[PDB]
Amino acid sequence: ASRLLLNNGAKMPILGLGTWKSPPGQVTEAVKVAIDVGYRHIDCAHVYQNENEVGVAIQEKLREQVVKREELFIVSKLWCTYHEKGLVKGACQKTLSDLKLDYLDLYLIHWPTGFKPGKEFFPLDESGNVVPSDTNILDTWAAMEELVDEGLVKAIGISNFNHLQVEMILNKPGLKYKPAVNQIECHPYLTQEKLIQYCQSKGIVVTAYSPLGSPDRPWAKPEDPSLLEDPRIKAIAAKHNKTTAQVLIRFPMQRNLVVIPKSVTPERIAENFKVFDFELSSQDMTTLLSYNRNWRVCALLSCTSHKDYPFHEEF
Ligand SMILES: NC(=O)c1ccc[n+]([C@@H]2O[C@H](COP(=O)([O-])OP(=O)(O)OC[C@H]3O[C@@H](n4cnc5c(N)ncnc54)[C@H](OP(=O)(O)O)[C@@H]3O)[C@@H](O)[C@H]2O)c1
Ligand SMILES: O=C(O)Cc1ccccc1O
Repeated sequence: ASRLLLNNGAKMPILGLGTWKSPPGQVTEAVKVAIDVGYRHIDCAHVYQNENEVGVAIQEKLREQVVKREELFIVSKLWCTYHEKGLVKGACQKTLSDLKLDYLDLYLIHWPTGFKPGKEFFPLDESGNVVPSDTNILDTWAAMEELVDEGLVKAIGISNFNHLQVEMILNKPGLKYKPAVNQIECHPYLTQEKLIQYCQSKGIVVTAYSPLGSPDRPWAKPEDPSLLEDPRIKAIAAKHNKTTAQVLIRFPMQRNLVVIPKSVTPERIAENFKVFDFELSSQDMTTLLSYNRNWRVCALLSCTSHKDYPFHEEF
């Protein structure tokens, strides 16, 4: 069941189900199976274009008395086109209506980069590059703070923020709510030891996304590395009578991180849950950390020139 304590007093399930790339015609079933198997944490976002169909699953399990609403921990994220002051509440309410809830447990700023408002998720000019908003991180944070005061979200957080951008929020004049969570990419090829040590020293919980290396990302190449097929990680799995996927989900848990693997496959959803009944040794852990290559799945390469692009700093 286990769970980590956030700085608002709530408890967050250390395992959750991810839904980026989960088709609208498969995800309702995937979330229904997850909840049956014992998942109590769903990771969502407006930009995934499937929050209505995730919502259908959640409502069905609530009607069925499988879970009560307080048992679930539902996360969504504010997309970059909604960073302006007067648009943050509207974006939150559209996500709440699609999911058919009256509050979210955790709401994140998806990326620190603000885009020009519009229907397009990545708005372009006549030259073909992304158009930025003139908004900043601190104003967007003040808008996220008033959602807490209004009762729409219980906790607020951030995603893909480097340590200097988190610093900016922690040092903000009149800061009312600290970020509860920083959701970042993390796996054996991108171990993030400095950003994790920094967040954990300030009482911010880390969530690890793309824990299996995201083999189904639409920009995948044949000569890219594959975590699931790494012989060295295959060896560690075989020693424990577990799968490679189970080892990759266990690894962040023993670093005190929340982990959110995605699957629409009922047998893999079940497999990803059976991770609470074994331990990686400190030797296994230190070996898995040594596999760091500084390789990113999610690099937001179209915004490399944005004033708030997060990945120019070391951590
Ligand atoms: N904050 C952000 O900016 C951000 C960015 C990226 C990701 N995330 C979140 O983190 C979640 C997880 O990361 P991700 O979706 O990039 O990738 P992932 O969880 O690392 O991997 C998903 C892929 O692995 C496959 N898989 C799942 N279980 C497996 C198993 N036991 N054996 C073999 N293959 C397995 C899935 O296939 P099937 O589905 O076909 O089973 C799918 O192809 C996302 O869905 C999203 O919720 C957030
Ligand atoms: O940031 C994420 O969660 C992954 C994602 C989803 C849709 C478009 C771009 C993109 O990087």
